[PDB]
Amino acid sequence: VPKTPAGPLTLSGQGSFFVGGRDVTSETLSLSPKYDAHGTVTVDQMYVRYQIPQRAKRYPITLIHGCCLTGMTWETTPDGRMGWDEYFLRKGYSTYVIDQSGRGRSATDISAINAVKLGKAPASSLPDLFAAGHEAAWAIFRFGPRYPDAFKDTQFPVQAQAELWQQMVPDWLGSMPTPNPTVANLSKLAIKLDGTVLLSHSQSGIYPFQTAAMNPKGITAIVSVEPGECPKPEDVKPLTSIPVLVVFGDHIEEFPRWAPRLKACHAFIDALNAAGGKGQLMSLPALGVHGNSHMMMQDRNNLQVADLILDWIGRNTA
Amino acid sequence: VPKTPAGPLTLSGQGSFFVGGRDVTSETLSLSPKYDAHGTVTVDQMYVRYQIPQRAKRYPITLIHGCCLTGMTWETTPDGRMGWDEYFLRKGYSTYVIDQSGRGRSATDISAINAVKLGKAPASSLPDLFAAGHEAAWAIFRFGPRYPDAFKDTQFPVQAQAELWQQMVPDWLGSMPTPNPTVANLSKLAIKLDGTVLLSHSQSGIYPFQTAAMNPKGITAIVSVEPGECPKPEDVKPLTSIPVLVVFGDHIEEFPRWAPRLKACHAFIDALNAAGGKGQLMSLPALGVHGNSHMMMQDRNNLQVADLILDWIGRNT
Repeated sequence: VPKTPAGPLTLSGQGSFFVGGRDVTSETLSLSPKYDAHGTVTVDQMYVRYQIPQRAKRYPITLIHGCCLTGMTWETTPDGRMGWDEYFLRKGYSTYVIDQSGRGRSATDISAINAVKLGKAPASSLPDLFAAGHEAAWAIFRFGPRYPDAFKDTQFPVQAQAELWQQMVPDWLGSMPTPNPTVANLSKLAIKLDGTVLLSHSQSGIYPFQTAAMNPKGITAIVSVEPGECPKPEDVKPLTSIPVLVVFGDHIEEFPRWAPRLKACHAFIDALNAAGGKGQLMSLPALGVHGNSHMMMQDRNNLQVADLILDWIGRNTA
Repeated sequence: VPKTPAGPLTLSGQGSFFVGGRDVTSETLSLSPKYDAHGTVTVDQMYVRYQIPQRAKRYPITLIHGCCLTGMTWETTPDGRMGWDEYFLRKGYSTYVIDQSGRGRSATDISAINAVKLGKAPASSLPDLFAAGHEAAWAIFRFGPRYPDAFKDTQFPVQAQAELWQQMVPDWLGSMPTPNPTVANLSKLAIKLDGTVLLSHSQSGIYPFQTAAMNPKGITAIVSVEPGECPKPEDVKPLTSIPVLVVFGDHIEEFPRWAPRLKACHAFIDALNAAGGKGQLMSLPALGVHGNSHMMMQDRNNLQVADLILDWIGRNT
């Protein structure tokens, strides 16, 4: 467990930009005369916020949030502590923190909603949208067996559950293609940067692997935190030159949502190693680190977890 | 026009948090078995990202975007130049950059959309939504007479129009009450900070004034860039102790959307001053600064404009 770094942070640079997007001509952009109903919008683009420390390490880390959340995932924790974005910067890595296509600062297309409101299209054509309620999220994140009872050993700062709920947002995943548009945008970003470590989480767990299969250029390594899906053993050949780290927390066994995902990720990692690649499945409890939730980047020992990941990145980007 | 500050930037502090929110009960959170349809969500909270320079000035600046955009408004310009967030930090001001309630990283509620999809609610229950197309935005922002023709003297980096379109997003304003939930959240933020300058734009132009009418505590000064509405002249009384700066750019008179707004804001400022307040309407062309678009924080002379505003803030704080 590292001491939290104190004092100021100096950055060589910072900024924001977007990757990708497609232009759509719509007839239903507006219900009022203040904004034209017929017009062209850009959709599917990906917001990127970058921060560059002094004398940055060769490969930036791109941080990719999962469901029901935005790039806030990686920023100050719900209880006010340093997050992984700031910690990584303090450790000398440039960071590229995205909002997935159709999430956060990355535009959606509202045309179908307005078409239904205007009586031009049926309710069945509304987009497939969802939001994770507090009670559902408690169990998905493995804070305890069922809301509102927490595991006594959880690392998540459950006293700050209200703040976690504040950062959760509706999810448009189901209304976009698969692979999600973020996947192609991550390839464009990796190529632009000429080498980045892709770090994903949960719903976006599979994204970096899909990006690498589409085009391996610029993908230095992949870190996936509790992915919803790992690649199939049959997907390893295109990945054998990209080191992979998959990280799982605690209280996995008692949740049917999660136990099979850990097992499947082992099948992937083992297949990857057998094919001549380099994969590791880091199960925190096996390292003597207990109680981590699905939101391990926000947990009370989040910097201990970050150090394990950064140590691995340093050994596999060498 | 100032030289663009060079070299690294040092942060004493940085972070993110949310203000506000309300918990609601839904029965339409999901149409799938992966997520429960019945549950509680938090909506109307406001995302806030802050950066604190060393030896920060006493009063932070809170930057509040307008329609069809997010806090990206204030970040790197579309053509890659320093934005006002970074420039203000380099000038010694702590900055708080928000996403309005129901925009960007600030959650919307999808329950009504899903209720309509499930047949539980009529289609009129759908939220009132809009997005500004490229063609519409060109005119709203006053880049030229019609898309994609630019005024010869525009300060906007029109070569980066595709990048500007990338930062534009759907707007849920019309589906929230008025005053928008952002207004009460700005009051909470101002009180938390114990004094901030509120700087708003266009759709949010009126917000700081609505905030101050709700509760003046913590509102040190107000800067409104090309507001869509200014307070009525009859409503100036509650604002007479808060210095106010309203800024307008160029090519106003040829756009019927904008000519009346400049006029109405003069009526407000004059009424405010007549009532004992302190208001200024800064028209850039009257200062010899020509060609600014509605997106003046992203224009090629954006640091010249920033310096005019910061000089005013310094004199009124």
